Amino acid sequence: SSVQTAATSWGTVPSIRVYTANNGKITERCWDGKGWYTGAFNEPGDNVSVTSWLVGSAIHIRVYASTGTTTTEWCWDGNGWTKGAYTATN
Ligand SMILES: OC[C@@]1(O)OC[C@@H](O)[C@@H](O)[C@@H]1O
Ligand SMILES: OC[C@@]1(O)OC[C@@H](O)[C@@H](O)[C@@H]1O
Repeated sequence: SSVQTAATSWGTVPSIRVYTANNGKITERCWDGKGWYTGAFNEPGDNVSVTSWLVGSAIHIRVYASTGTTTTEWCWDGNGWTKGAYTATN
């Protein structure tokens, strides 16, 4: 019933991203040190997890969005959210 969240952060400022699954939709709130704002991520799902890593100064984010038994990976690599190659054990 309650919304479900996932969070990641990078750097020392820091940057933070919080993903919320609410009524089948996952949205994103962002912090880079100057206030919270709404990010570009919008994808369907009831459950969400996230991980991220830096390559130098560039952030890479992977969001795992689940509905039923299907998990979709979404990828941020600097230029829009793209569907990743992740598949389950099937
Ligand atoms: O600067 C904000 C932004 O580009 O940061 C990287 C990702 O979190 C995006 O969804 C988000 O819109
Ligand atoms: O560049 C995207 C990608 O190759 O990044 C590593 C993994 O997240 C993969 O599933 C994904 O397709």
